Amino acid sequence: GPTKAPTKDGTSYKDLFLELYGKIKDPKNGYFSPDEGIPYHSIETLIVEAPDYGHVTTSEAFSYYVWLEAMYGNLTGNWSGVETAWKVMEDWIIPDSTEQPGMSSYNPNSPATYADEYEDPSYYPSELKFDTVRVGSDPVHNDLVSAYGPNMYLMHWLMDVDNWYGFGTGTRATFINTFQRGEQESTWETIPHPSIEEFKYGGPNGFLDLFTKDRSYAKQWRYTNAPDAEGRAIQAVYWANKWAKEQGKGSAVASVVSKAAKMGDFLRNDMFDKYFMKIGAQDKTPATGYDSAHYLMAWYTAWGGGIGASWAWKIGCSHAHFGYQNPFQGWVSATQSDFAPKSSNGKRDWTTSYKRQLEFYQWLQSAEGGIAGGATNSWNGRYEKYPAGTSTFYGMAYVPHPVYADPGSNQWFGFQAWSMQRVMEYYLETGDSSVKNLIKKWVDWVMSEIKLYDDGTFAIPSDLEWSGQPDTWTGTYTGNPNLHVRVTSYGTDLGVAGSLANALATYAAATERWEGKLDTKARDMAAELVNRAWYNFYCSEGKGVVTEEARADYKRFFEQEVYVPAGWSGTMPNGDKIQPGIKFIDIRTKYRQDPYYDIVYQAYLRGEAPVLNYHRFWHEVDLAVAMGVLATYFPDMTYKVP
Ligand SMILES: OC[C@H]1O[C@@H](O[C@H]2[C@H](O)[C@@H](O)[C@H](O[C@H]3[C@H](O)[C@@H](O)[C@H](O[C@H]4[C@H](O)[C@@H](O)[C@H](O[C@H]5[C@H](O)[C@@H](O)[C@H](O[C@H]6[C@H](O)[C@@H](O)[C@H](O)O[C@@H]6CO)O[C@@H]5CO)O[C@@H]4CO)O[C@@H]3CO)O[C@@H]2CO)[C@H](O)[C@@H](O)[C@@H]1O
Repeated sequence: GPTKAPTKDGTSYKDLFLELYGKIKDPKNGYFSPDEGIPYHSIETLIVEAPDYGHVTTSEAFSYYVWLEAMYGNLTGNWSGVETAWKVMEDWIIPDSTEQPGMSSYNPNSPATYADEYEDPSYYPSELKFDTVRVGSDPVHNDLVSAYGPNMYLMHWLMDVDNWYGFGTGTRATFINTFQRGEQESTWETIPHPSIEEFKYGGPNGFLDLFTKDRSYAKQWRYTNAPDAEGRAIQAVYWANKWAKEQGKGSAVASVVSKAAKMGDFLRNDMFDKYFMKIGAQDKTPATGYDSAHYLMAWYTAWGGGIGASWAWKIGCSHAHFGYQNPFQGWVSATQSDFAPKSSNGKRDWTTSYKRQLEFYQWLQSAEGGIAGGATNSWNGRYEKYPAGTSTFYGMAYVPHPVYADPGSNQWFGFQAWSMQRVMEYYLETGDSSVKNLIKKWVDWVMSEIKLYDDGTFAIPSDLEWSGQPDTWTGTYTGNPNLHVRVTSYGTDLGVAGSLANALATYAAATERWEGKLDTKARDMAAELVNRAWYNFYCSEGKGVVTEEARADYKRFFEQEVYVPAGWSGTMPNGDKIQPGIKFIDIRTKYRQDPYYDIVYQAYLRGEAPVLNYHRFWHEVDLAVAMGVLATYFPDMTYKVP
């Protein structure tokens, strides 16, 4: 576990970042795959939260990988890493032409076939309804195609890097997916499956009839993006471009800038209702134009087609979470010459989008200052009428916990830092005035909740509890006196601490550039967080920083039942039997050979939470980048033991 950093007082944040960078990139540490250089979720394999295995990769991890190299370039002058990062990304996690066969057959007038979402995984599979549901049109596909070709240039969210699930050939990296079955399907209640479905495993129809009930079943591929990964990546490329041109080295990143621009154009797919229904309809009214556009970054876009015969479909998402917005990236593609969309309409849509997102944050801001969850255009996932007294935002209903309820998707304080960091960069770069009150109220709140201790430790909010509703959006912030957030627990999360330090340093930099004076308190708090995360969680084996966490939730390894429909039967690539009655561990039987299996299992027997040490990729990067931000805007600042 953790031991104190030996670091000398007066070490520059530049030098600290260079130390952490070195450790993240050292092949002996094992942050990246040995064969292809893909960044794993974490060094440890036994870990369950969003991904359910440590040696998956996620598009998230890649976005952080790009961010890290951007900062490296800034501090160092060597830009090759940014190119390498983006190469690995397109070689592996972006589906190429050969992996989206006959996407060319996609029809904008009939994007997809409607299906309900339900409040429990037991209700699934969900029935596809070519019957009685007319679906809206896709107003974006044509001008995307016209600029780019038939294919989708987005990152699929999840990939099994060393094929630990077995769905793939030999040891190759394989697209996989998990979440399918509505709001009550946590990480613990899923059935992992390949994205390219060849019936090679599972039941007779592979895994399909587990999730979506069709009249007939055929071999198909499907993908899902998590747009916050794309936002982060393009955001990183903006900085890579800016910093590189300052050095007279813009040519080293021009191709990546171009790819990032394209990527940004495609994120437009994330702006529409799941089935292109009218925003605010409270009904399954198909939409014709941009009437289906909420103009926010929804939870996903997903698309697929047949492997055999050629056909295709695409969905947006009706659900929107504040934690997924990126008004900064929005603003980059809307206004910045080098990131101008090739499409004829992208610049205009993005211009609408970023402003629209900036209003979202404002609408969601509780009376205390933290940002509430979000909003939906399809109540209970089936476009029902909104309950009486439901406050709205351009027609969408307020939801405290968009998409997931176990745990509620806005319980995690991490989103506050992640999401408002972007708003800070936006204020840094525009001096936009309309956003000043949002930012200050949020900073005030966060400053009131950070705990510093005289022994040099720290604590930050971990879990949030929400009550009430925002007032209905009128174009203007009311103060939401009846929307409340309460911090219910605190911890020592290293990525979240890095992320929040970034936000405070960036904000501080922004007050210097645009306001009467530098916000000295925000700047100093950024430095405290970084000092304390590094001093207190240093890894003496040289792997960077390292967490120590009681994972009570790990009892679900052995206690959680995974719904399988009665009568359904099938097998994982290693024989593990998929049938009604199974627990998490039953379909992930290889876990028993994990170095940390004994430890978590013995803690199960004795009825106690096991204690884990984790080096997550993104924890290390969020901390490193925070250091790099201090190095960039406050180059005289200098580490000291806290
Ligand atoms: O016409 C010719 C042939 O057509 C066939 O019929 C087609 C039909 O035309 C077409 O409409 C249909 O497409 C549907 C698919 O069947 C179905 O798979 C798809 O389901 C979606 C589902 O609606 C959606 O909610 C779900 O989203 C998941 C997502 O996959 C998952 O990745 C995501 O996880 C996120 C985590 O929550 C988050 O924490 C993490 O950070 O990021 C992740 C997001 O990146 O969670 C979401 C939900 O929360 O995805 C699935 C797809 O994966 O819906 C389509 C339309 O309804 O396909 C049919 C074929 O199957 C006929 O079969 C044939 O006869 C004809 O010849």
